[PDB]
Amino acid sequence: ADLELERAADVKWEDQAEISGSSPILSITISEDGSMSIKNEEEEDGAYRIKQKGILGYSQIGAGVYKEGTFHTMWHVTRGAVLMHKGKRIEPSWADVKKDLISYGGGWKLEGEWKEGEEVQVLALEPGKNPRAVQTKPGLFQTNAGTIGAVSLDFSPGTSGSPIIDKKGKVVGLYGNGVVTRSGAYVSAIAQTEKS
Repeated sequence: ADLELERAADVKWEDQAEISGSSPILSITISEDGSMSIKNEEEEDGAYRIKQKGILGYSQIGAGVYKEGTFHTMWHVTRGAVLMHKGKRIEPSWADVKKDLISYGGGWKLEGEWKEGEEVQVLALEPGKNPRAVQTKPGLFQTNAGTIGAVSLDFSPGTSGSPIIDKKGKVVGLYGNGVVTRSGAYVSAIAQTEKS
């Protein structure tokens, strides 16, 4: 399929979300003169949206993180497809379908490791919404897969792959799929594997 990357935000902790719970991530484009704010309301390191080309235009299907020569996203988002940035092809290099992970241009570079009790920020890239840092306390949960980290934030469908950041600005994982845990909690998994 026709899959495009659109850079949305820096991978950094947002102080305002600590104070407030939430904070928009506003980026300024310098233009050929005027400053303006990026407004996704309207339709290389960083967070990106993954858009499919429709007849009606581009629709966001997920999100991911560029770091250390490598794009990182969810298997179920791209399902192994080649991605496009500005006419360049980026081809998948590594996947773990059971972890729901896929990297492009290299092996897994993400190195954050969430510690139980500590707060994190989801740098959420909801379709048609500006980025928002959302500060949250994830939990340890039990699943038929085993033990997962997970957060009790339910974003809109195509936010999956948004990075989850500790206070050092490390990516502790990606905003994964909805699961009902042992216990009956409906939660989103922190999708992560080890740096290779």
